[PDB]
Amino acid sequence: GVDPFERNKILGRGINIGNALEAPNEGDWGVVIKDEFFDIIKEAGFSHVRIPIRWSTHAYAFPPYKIMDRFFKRVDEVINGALKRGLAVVINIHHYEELMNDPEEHKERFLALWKQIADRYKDYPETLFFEILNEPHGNLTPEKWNELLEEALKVIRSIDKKHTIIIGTAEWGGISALEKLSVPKWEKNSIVTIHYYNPFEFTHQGAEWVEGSEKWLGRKWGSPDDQKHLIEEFNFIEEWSKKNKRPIYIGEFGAYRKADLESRIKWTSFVVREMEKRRWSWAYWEFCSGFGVYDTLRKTWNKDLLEALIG
Repeated sequence: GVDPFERNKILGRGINIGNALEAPNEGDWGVVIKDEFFDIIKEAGFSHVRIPIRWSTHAYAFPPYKIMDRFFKRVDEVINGALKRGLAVVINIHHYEELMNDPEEHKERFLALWKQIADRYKDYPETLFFEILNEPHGNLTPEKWNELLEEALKVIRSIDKKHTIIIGTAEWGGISALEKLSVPKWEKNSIVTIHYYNPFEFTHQGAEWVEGSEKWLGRKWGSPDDQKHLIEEFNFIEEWSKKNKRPIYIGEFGAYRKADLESRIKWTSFVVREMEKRRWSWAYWEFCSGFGVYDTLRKTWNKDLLEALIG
């Protein structure tokens, strides 16, 4: 009889170790998760780490869709590395693109991946959280996601009743389809996650993977209007949280390094203040890459950005 709001409180402040295991091969996008990263993160004050994992590229495409031994092993090493420092850990299925493009064709493989993950970690500590699917979008519409997520809940709950499950929104995981999200009433131990990157043109200016983002380079953030618009979107998330009685986790939020530094600090610091006012848990995107707050080579945090997060 777990209290999902207490689990959310336990999750608390976190950071994403991105551009690592969610790439095709860990290291491909710049980050290889070193076990030493966990000492660095816990010592700076964080409560948890979120670990994006592209399981779909490390499991057979044919039944029984088995996850490859070596990769499962690597994920184990990362999860335990985090747990050894007393960090809570969030794992998910990240970048399963074929599922987004043809959900019915991939549904059973997707559900088979969760049966295997749950099976593997059902006895791990209460501080391990299962995030169903990162940023549903495309043909996996909001309407479809409500049914798919319930099917995922069922496979997981038939194996594990101890761990809190984290459920995102469709249309890329932001607030645009929050209004359409429904979590089944029978499920009692889940947190709803939203990725907050608004204004998108500010946070993703110049991101090489976003078509036409170059046009937003130079954009700043910090006006009272900028702040009021953010407050109104958080008030929208919050009233939805109260009407649906589900805890809130802002699983990603961050501004790309190409954005001018002062704006990045102001935006990050304001978002943190406003999420804390609402008692939400959250995870900064991300630890040491294109949106990084820690330089792993020089072994140094951007102190002001870290201040924004933990201060």
